[PDB]
Amino acid sequence: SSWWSHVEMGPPDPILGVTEAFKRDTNSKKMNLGVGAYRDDNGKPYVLNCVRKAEAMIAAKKMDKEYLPIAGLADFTRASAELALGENSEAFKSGRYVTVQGISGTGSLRVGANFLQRFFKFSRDVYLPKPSWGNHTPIFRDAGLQLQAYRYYDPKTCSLDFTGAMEDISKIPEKSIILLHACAHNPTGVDPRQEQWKELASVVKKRNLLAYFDMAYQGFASGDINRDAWALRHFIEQGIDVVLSQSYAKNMGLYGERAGAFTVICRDAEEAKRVESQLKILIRPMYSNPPMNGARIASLILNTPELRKEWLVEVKGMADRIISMRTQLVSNLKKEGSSHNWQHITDQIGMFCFTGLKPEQVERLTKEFSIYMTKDGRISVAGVASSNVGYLAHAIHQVTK
Amino acid sequence: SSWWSHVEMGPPDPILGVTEAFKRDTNSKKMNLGVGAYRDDNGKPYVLNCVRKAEAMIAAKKMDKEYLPIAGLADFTRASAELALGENSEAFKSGRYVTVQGISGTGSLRVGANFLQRFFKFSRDVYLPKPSWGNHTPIFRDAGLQLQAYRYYDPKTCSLDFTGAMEDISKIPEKSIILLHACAHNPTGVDPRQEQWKELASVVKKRNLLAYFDMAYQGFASGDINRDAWALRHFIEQGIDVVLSQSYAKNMGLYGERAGAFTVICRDAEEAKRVESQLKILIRPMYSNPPMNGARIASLILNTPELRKEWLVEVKGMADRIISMRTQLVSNLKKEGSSHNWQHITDQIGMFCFTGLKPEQVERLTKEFSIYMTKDGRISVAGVASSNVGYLAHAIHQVTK
Ligand SMILES: *Cc1c(COP(=O)(O)O)cnc(C)c1O
Ligand SMILES: *Cc1c(COP(=O)(O)O)cnc(C)c1O
Repeated sequence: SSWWSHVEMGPPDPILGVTEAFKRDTNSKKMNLGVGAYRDDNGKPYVLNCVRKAEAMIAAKKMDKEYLPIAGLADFTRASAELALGENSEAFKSGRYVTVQGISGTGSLRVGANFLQRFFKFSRDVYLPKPSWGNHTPIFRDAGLQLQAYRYYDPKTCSLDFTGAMEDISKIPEKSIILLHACAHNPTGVDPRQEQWKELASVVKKRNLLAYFDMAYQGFASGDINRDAWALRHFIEQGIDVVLSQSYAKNMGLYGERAGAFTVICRDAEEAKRVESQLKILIRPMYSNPPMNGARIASLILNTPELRKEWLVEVKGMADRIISMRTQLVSNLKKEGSSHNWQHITDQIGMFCFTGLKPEQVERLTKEFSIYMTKDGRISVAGVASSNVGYLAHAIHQVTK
Repeated sequence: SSWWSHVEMGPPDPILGVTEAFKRDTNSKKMNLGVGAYRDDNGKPYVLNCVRKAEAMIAAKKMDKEYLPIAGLADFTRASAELALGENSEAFKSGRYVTVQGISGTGSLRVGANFLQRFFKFSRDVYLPKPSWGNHTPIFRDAGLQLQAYRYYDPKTCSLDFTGAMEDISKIPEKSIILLHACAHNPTGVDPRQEQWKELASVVKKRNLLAYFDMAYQGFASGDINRDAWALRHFIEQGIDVVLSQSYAKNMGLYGERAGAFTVICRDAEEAKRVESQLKILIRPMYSNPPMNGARIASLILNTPELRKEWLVEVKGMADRIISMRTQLVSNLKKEGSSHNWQHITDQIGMFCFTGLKPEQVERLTKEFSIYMTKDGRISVAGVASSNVGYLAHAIHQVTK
């Protein structure tokens, strides 16, 4: 019947827009700098070698497809917490942590979000940085929480507005919830330094806030997995009990397999067992049990010395390629005879880059060079390759000189 | 910190409670009739043959791990809609339907539930049969819907309470939501007959109710995929635009891979396009995109004539196995000299069977014969084997004589 007559067509996605437009375009010189996934030097999706190995191993075993437990694969969840906290870490050693398998980063974030909605009696506000990953808004909003914001990115220098963020944090009502990106901020690429994180911790500790870490790029950011979780660790060390979402989408390139986790740092193991129980009660009516393929794969790798050694080599290779590209892009702009400062492009970490380009410059980049990106000036370094970085440098100079 | 000091231990689950207990038992003759997943004549998990074929094909192809669209894998949703509606189905040829991939049946039901909450303006009430799958309550409840019920199962005869149901349904306020199991009712095993379905459909049309079909056993119930979907079809042919949830967990044995779909029948292809945009919007903030493994396999099977042909043979194979055990259970009861009426056991369809045993009888079975089942009298037919059906019939005789 006419049950759905009142349902309107939802707005379009800009990003998707960017991609379709890239598709039509008949310039063979076209570049898609909108891509939100890694790409190798040949502009192709990259399936890691340790992943193909883990896969063949699973195959070789004729494993069943039986339902996994609500909280996920135990070998997987433990390994995840281990990867985040560190092996000789107090939180880990004493087991006061609770880790659940989620549907990649997103579902992990979502589950935590609904956890807070249900049990965090202290507040309803979630502080997100300006700007933050697009999906962050509706996630917390649909879970039924309210959104607020703290200054983070600085448009004048395309770096961190330390002054502005401290000021804002110093003013957040005690017991509020603050969301922090562990590394490789998305979408700017701007991450605080160590001294700056020390400061941020003190104050977060001070005003007694609940820190919610979104760790979607451990290993993939600097190529060092310890280095990448420094901020998260420092926070716990300082006695701050965080909450965290992990995703294996990028670091292991497990994109569509959906492997991730959500962890809660509790006072002790007792309480952790309590928290785990409510987490299961919350998860069951959402999807019952999580998808097994991706967890099995990540598990084998973290838990099998030979594959893990190899994994570390590969992730480092991915970060190295991106870093090189950033590197090459600046050096080519100097070579084109650009007189503007482009250090931010190398100061920035991870897959995304806030170029600082204005909307009119971006329109021109599109129309004249067939370089497709979002109007915010953001670029996905993954779309850059040895074979096109020159051209790209060339076009930037041209729309900016 | 003490953030979670007020979070209490969640209450223990009973099903989990019986297998746990079943595990600790030393009786060599013990049986687990609490299992919610198919088992072979050997009490082992069964990864279908076609499934194994599908996986190596997938492996030979060297496919990537790139994200799937938010709505899922196109060949999987198309294929999935075809199987339910039927190939020369008006509704299917006309394109007036919308199918989205979910995280198995549970995930699909949840997405459905959440869509109803958002856009079904006519009512927040959801009518569940008495009884229904345990997970159905929290599903609708966490979504934000109110729960109601209708009579369905006659405890006096262990069959359908057709009168109580019709009476009850007649009375449901127009435009309310009614949840229906397509076939193989869980947990009773009680399904209406074709004639009773026409009658139910005629009242459902009348009252202008929104029917929500939960289809988690197509092909798995009778062993015939058309027959198992007759009711869903009849309602549509009756001009009833339903909503549906599908699961590939049992019919394909995809359990832990989590493959399923949610479908909405709309007035026309134009209206569907609109309903599809709102589902994507609701989905992104839940888990971004679905898990690829299960869908890949399932699509390949549905899509390759040669594997579909084998799948059919295999699923008949499974339903046949369950029919046989019910038949055997009955006949062995007769021959032990049991005088109770056990016809319900054969009249019932599916992997679950409401035996009519009383808690005190169930208790004897456990302590004395090591037969583990739930106190409500529900037995999972998958846990019965050609080599224990004999032991089962005798024990039931001893506890009921
Ligand atoms: C990629 C990303 C995630 C998680 O993505 P998934 O594919 O769901 O694992 C979470 N947060 C940020 C900031 C991301 O960039
Ligand atoms: C099995 C089942 C489902 C779906 O199970 P999933 O594992 O989530 O696919 C839904 N409804 C009923 C009544 C079932 O028995």
